[PDB]
Amino acid sequence: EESQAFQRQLTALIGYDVTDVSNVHDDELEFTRRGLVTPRMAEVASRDPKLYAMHPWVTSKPLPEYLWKKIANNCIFIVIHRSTTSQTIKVSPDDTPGAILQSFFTKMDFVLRVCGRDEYLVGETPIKNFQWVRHCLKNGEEIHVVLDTPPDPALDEVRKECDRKFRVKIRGIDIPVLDLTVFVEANIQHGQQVLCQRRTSPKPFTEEVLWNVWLEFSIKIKDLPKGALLNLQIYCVQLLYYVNLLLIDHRFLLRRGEYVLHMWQISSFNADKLTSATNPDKENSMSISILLDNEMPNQLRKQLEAIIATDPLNPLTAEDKELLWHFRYESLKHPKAYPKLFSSVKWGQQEIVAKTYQLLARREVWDQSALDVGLTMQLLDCNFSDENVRAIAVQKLESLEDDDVLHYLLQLVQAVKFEPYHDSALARFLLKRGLRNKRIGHFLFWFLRSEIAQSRHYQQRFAVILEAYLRGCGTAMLHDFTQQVQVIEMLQKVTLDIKSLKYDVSSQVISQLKQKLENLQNSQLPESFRVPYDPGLKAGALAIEKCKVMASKKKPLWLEFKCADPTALSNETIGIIFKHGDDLRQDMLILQILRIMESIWETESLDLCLLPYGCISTGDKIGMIEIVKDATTIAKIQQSTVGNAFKDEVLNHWLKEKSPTEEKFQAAVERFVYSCAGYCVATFVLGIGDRHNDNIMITETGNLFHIDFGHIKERVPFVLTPDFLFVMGTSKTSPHFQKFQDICVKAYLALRHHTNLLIILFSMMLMTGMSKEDIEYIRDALTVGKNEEDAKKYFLDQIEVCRDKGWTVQFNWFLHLVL
Ligand SMILES: Cc1nc(Nc2cnccn2)cc(-c2c(Nc3cc[nH]n3)nc3cccnn23)n1
Repeated sequence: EESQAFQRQLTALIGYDVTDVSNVHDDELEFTRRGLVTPRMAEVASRDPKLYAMHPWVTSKPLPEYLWKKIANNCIFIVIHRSTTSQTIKVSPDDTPGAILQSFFTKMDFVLRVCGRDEYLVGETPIKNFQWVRHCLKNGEEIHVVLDTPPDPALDEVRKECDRKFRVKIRGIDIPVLDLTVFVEANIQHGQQVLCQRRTSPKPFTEEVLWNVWLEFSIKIKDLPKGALLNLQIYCVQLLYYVNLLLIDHRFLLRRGEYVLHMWQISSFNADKLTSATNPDKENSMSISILLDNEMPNQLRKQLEAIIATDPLNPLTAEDKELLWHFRYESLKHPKAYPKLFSSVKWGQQEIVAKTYQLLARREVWDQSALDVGLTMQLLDCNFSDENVRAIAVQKLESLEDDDVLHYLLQLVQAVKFEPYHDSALARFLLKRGLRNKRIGHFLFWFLRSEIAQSRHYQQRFAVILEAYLRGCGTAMLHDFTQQVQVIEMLQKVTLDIKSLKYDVSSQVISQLKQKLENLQNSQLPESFRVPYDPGLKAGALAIEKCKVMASKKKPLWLEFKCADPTALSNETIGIIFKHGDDLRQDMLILQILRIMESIWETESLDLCLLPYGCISTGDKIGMIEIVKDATTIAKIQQSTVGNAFKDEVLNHWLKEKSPTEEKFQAAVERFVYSCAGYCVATFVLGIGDRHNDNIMITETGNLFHIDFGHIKERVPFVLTPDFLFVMGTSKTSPHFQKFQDICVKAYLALRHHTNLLIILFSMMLMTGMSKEDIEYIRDALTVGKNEEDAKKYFLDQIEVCRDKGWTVQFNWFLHLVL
């Protein structure tokens, strides 16, 4: 009654009913639900109530060199507010909020909260190590803080509670609505690698096809490893339908009995092809019926080290694998060899896997090695099905601080798609970290909710994990999630309703939007809600006056909100775009990679001023986008002076008229040089550089930024046009262009220092977000095998290609958009 009503609340928060049993052939999901109770309760019990409530956002990384240059006399200023009075206090970079509050007690307990945000500066951390402080220093802003009472931890209340050979009988296949022939392929898969394959005889493709054939495999029963899949595929030759079945279940028991599995349709490698889930659509999908009733020389060391040295994508030959295995104990001494070593394992052999587990018992070097995320990511991809192998990776992730978890959270959530079982160390890890920290927990919610909303292949698994999180996140957050979900669902209806009503925005359309938003305001739209892409901000009532439908292809919503926090230092509005038509999952993955690149450059004291805008995918081809204020499209700047032909002088003239002083114009040029170089390198490595200038924007303060990363003859490495080069002062070279080339090289080489990581993140992105030939682009782009000097020239060539191409590519883009 009360418990059943709480389940409906969770179902409304999740967007999927976890109690549903219409689409299962076992109890794995229910076993996982029950299995996650312990790790949930264990973290909820162990977390510090006060620190969990205030969720301080901190880093233990050293402050970069450019930020130390912006602080003089070893002194940082903080303006402390209280009701109607505010005072400035000189604070040393090492001062703890506990010690600073004592200064505002002697010079004439409470807590320091950031003005206009749900962000607190508390706990035993020096203020230099608070993220907000670092953010303020980055943009050159004074830190405004308020002295108020700490939030009550009671608000985070949690509600109480055998030598036989393997064989499979193929009975037949049937489709309600389809003179070609058809056959069934049966594979024993372990980590993408096919252990054994058997086919059936081709029969005429009809509404029902029956075989009643025993398919005897070469691999024995005992030789079957845990996490092995029975891949069943239907070829007409082209593949049409696929479905999977774990041969050994979540209880270590061999699979037996009759199975009627509804299969998936086909639109090379894809994460969706690994799924243990069956198609929920019974009425329309193809289904299959089955029956189960059962020390080393100098030369070799040099060869071994060459194998270990190679990139993650370089494939191992039989020779390479046999060498790695034979010398596994020397291979075990190199953490970088681990992925390649565990790919040399014959997993279809009981005695070998046993030796592999005996090998993992001697993890002295691995355990003691400094954490390499790139390496750790490798062991979590589709190439590895073994629980123990994968577990040693998740162990390495344990030492990541909350700051670093946020950097890899999205990819780590997507990495769950590669897990053979619903319950896994990785899932438990994501559960643990999300429950420990409110910020990780906030983004965990949305990332998991995103896939539930649009992935039939993985919604069931992710729903079990989200229910797990929500059952321990506390009433306070549960309330915050409820206000958020209601808002986006309301505004998605408005987004789709307006799009229905040529690319010209008429009078009658703009009126209808204002009408609907006025009707929602007075109705059931909550007074305030957290911004999904920025949980620090609380948005309030809609500023309908400033709301509009933009003159675009997909006709998105331009929505603006008042800040719910009265302590806000400015009367700025929170701007959000709601859009249907772009695949914002792809945008999410690119932007997250962009934020990883910003962290990579920070290690080498660089700030290339990227603007990776906030973006949350909320469903199928729909979601929200942060509005970057005071920004315009490069094409629109060309339109205002020219019309439809391009002039180099336009961009520099635009920056001048948007500048009040020369002092701020010089800052606008320097910001452009850095930000252009930033996107030039990033887009080239990712293979998303060749772009029309409609999808490239700039702010009034000079900051260039790319948008709309969905779905990506003369070609170009990146967009460096004569109007960009005119801002630098070149038509020839300039002190700004010399600075530009100096930044590009230093940035490109800095990324190349993390080659493996970027390759894995890329590889994973294509498998979870969007062939082998598509992945191999990044190897060439990062010039794997070449030295720094040789690589420095390579990118300097790419820059010279853009100057030799000029407007040609952009001109061709312009013609392409006119049919
Ligand atoms: C990050 C960002 N900032 C924006 N800010 C501004 C600010 N002023 C005027 C116009 N746009 C707009 C957009 C944006 C985006 N962003 C994205 C990102 C992904 N898809 N679309 N799409 C459109 C379409 C029409 C107009 N704007 N717009 N994106």
